[PDB]
Formats: sequence, C-alpha cells, structure tokens
Amino acid sequence: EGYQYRALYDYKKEREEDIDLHLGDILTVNKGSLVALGFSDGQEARPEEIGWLNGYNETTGERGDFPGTYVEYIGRK
Repeated sequence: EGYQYRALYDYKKEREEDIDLHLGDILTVNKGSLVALGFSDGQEARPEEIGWLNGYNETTGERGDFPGTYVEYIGRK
C-alpha cells in the first residue's frame, strides 16, 4: 500500500527527472521511498513538509519527481 495524492495546481517539469502535474491528476508514491528519506512521524499526510516526492502519475502514465506543495493527500492503496 503506497500513498496517493492529487494535484491542486499545474506543474511544468524543470529537471529531466521531474514530471508534469495537471490539476486533478492522481499520483501514487511507494512507502519505501518515504522511509528511505527518514520520514516517520507521518509526513506523508502533509506533503508540503516533504519538499520533493517521487512517484507514478496514474493519470499521465509517467514517473518522476514533483513538489509536495503542489499535491493533496487523499489516502492509500
């Protein structure tokens, strides 16, 4: 069970490793990604506290990095 987020705003990628977010897009992030960043204390539910995340854009079908301040925690699956 990875964590799911939803875009609040459009983000245009910068680095080669980023991805584009469009308003409404749904993304999943693997739990291991957050663990290996030292994120116990439940930051997963407050992504703006994380800075950058890495996951899969369920909507566009791409993978890469994206700002935590652009998304909204919607649960898990």
